[PDB]
Amino acid sequence: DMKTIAIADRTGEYEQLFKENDEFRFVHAEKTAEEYRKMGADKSGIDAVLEIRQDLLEDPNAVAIYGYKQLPASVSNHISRILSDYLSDKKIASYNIPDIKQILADSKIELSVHTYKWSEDG
Amino acid sequence: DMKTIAIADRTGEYEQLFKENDEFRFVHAEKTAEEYRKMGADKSGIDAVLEIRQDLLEDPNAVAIYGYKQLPASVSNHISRILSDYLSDKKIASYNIPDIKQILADSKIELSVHTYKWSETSGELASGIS
Ligand SMILES: [Mg+2]
Repeated sequence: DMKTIAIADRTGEYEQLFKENDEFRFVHAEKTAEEYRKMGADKSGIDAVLEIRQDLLEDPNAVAIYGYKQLPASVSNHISRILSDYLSDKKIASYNIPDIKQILADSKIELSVHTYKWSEDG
Repeated sequence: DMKTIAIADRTGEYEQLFKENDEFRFVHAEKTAEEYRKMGADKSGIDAVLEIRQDLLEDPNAVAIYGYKQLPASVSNHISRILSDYLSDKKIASYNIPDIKQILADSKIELSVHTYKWSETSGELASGIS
């Protein structure tokens, strides 16, 4: 069902990328990972915390997710794809072509494909 | 418990993007979305159809996902980003920049976030050394 993930993003660069869907609620971390750990899931109201210490192009090992339980792969797959898209944009945006930022912005396409449940036939 | 999504792409451009995917089970649509609807989930063996009706650069709205049940937002999330990154890159590659395909490929970051359970006894004997 819906999972709640607290985010402790020390950089403030990445926390804005996480939107509140049906499967996922992202909230700002107010306790440390150890404080969440000790309080337990009943009391914290979270399933896991996303911890990011520093610019992930500088050190990609500086991000981790901790949860009370082993989390389904979808959790980290969704967060990883959100971070990977952003970091790929940032790296191409660093490239030494004088108008790369215009080119990237002009070329940017961001679909939100509509998903529907078919009408029932039964 | 991967969902199976049949791809009905009228353009022939986009199925190649889904051959290497680690979240969903993509297959080629052999029937239309409406036929899969009518035959129902037990007959068809799929959960959803990604339907692409036009080049998404000419008409980005010309795509939709249908399922028998409500699908998690993750399915559209994932599919939308894969298509978006492709179309963005296709447009970037049309500018006059030498080796742009190589550069685009080299600039992709694939971060897989390490995920841990915090460590934390009745039927399990302790060590004999303690
Ligand atoms: Mg075309």
